[PDB]
Amino acid sequence: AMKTFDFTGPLRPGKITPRRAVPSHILRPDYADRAGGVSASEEKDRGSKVKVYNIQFLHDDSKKTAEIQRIKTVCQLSREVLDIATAAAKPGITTDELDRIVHEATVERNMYPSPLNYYGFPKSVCTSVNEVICHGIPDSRELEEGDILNIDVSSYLNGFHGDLNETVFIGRPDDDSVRLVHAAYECLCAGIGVVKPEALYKQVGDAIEACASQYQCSVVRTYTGHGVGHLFHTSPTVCHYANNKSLGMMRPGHVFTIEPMINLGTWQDVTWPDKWTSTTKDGRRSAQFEHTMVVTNGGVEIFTDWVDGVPTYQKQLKEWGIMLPQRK
Amino acid sequence: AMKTFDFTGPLRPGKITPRRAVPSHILRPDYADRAGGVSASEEKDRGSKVKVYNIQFLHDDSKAEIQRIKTVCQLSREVLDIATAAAKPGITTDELDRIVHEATVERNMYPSPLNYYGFPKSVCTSVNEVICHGIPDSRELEEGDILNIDVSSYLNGFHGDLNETVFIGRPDDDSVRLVHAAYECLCAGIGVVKPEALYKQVGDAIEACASQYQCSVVRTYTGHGVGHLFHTSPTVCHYANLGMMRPGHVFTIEPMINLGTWQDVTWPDKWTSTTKDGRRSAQFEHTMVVTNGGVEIFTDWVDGVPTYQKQLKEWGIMLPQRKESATAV
Ligand SMILES: [Zn+2]
Ligand SMILES: [Zn+2]
Ligand SMILES: [Zn+2]
Ligand SMILES: [Zn+2]
Repeated sequence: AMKTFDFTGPLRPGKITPRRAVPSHILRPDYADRAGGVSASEEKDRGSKVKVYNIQFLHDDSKKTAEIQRIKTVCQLSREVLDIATAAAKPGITTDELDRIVHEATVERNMYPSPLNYYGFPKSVCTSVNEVICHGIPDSRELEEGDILNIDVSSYLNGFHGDLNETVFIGRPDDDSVRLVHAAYECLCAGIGVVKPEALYKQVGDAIEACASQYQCSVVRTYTGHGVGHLFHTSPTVCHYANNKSLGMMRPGHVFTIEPMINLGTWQDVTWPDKWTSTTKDGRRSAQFEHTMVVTNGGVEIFTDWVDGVPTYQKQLKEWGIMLPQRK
Repeated sequence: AMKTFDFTGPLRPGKITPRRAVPSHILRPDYADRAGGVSASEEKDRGSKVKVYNIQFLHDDSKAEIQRIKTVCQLSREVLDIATAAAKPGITTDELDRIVHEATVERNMYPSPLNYYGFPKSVCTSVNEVICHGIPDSRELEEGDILNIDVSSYLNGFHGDLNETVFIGRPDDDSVRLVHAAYECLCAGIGVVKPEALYKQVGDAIEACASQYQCSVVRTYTGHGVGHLFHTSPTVCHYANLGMMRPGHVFTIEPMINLGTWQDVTWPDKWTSTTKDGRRSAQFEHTMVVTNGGVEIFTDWVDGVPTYQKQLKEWGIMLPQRKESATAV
């Protein structure tokens, strides 16, 4: 049957061009070369218990071959890639041009861009504009003054993935977009604040939703954080909303992302005919930030921090002298 | 991010076998070998006016575009018949995919669904609460199930498109009224097709007929133009309330009818659509042309008896009658 779809906001898809080639010498994850992009290892793993990584050498960065250190390495390299991409994002630049830059910076580092052909995703990075919640496909649309853009980078290197994302302003933002982007970052911080040994995974969402409500925003329910490591998506499932069904306790050596998607209107999402792009059902803007982290002996260590710990959108607001919105 | 999904009924995806190859000599549509299965012809066409085909040679089985369409439609009926014959309890939908693929290649045609926008199989096998676009999998068909097989074939530059729902083992009362309502809805829709009729009147008839069996109509998925392209204009909505029919318009009417709510959700595989409430869904489809005088379907059964009816008569099961806007006291 033929599918019909009505758009819920002003955004429309641009043209999508072919996916970029990865140099021969770069090692591929198992879904890279398969038509349809199914990951056999993920299909095999799904449902199984959360992995406990060995963190014996978490704090000896000379131990480069340790699983947890390979995760740290690919995460730090992915931060280099994401900072290149955000620096290039400006009014008049297409998201496909950002895909060129992320793809080339990733392969320059001898890494494979994880999104590329992942279950058939057709580009090397997700670029999500305005009402797009997540999984926007890089296309020929020029970014416009006043837009917000999330770039979600993930890379695969020596058998391990790293994953991170952030939202930045494209030109000077309006008040609602400032409130939304800051709310999304505060929500990431609220979630991470829960992380420590013996915390319950379900508490992450209680904390995020509490924070979101203080900025009059809602929390996306369909999409979640995830374990990441040898696999791109694995357990645990990390729900971002309150009173959720998440089972399980955090333990030292658990590796996962927290990546809340926060909306100015209702929490509900819809999917574009491309089968990937998710937007808000009411067409209002959505923003997201993401870190990969490990539960440590005493707390939590993020591997995907900004170089000075200051998020790029805050640097933009400080440059413009625009104030951070206050909680209610 | 990671996507979560709550299954709405009892069905679950099975394992999905590797992708089948098509013999070297068979002609392929543009999307066949392309990563992601995009079709450039469909992309270039989107928005353009409905194509009027030349019907001068419509009944000249010796003389052509309309006849190429008729041919692939008739051969596609054969394939669907071979496929419905094989559909028994214990048989897997992947086994059926094998049979359709082989039967289609056997006739030197390309199976249209294969790699269509990345669809992994050569045929859609939709079971029970699945509205459409079911992917053939490891699951064995079970006693009491209903199965829709949706066949589309590509041959000499044209697609033909048809589907029907059959029973797997002996059907309960509810599946009986559903499958029959779905078929009756197709007839109701076909019964509006003639020159100068409005495309919108199709859903008027379908929904009216659907009500009479205590059934709702799927709003998200529609009939479509078919021919050079797999999906093209017109868009043919199946529910109540743009364009007018004209001789030489070739399209499908393919009402998807549900026992519960009209609403649909989509599985993580990105294709399989089930009802939101998990209740059962059923569908029938013909390809047709608007003739000089009315309509003509190219995908009819060999004798015009729907396979599900033959199954019912052979099992001796009564056809549920319709039911009853106005009252007087
Ligand atoms: Zn169709
Ligand atoms: Zn990510
Ligand atoms: Zn992630
Ligand atoms: Zn069909």
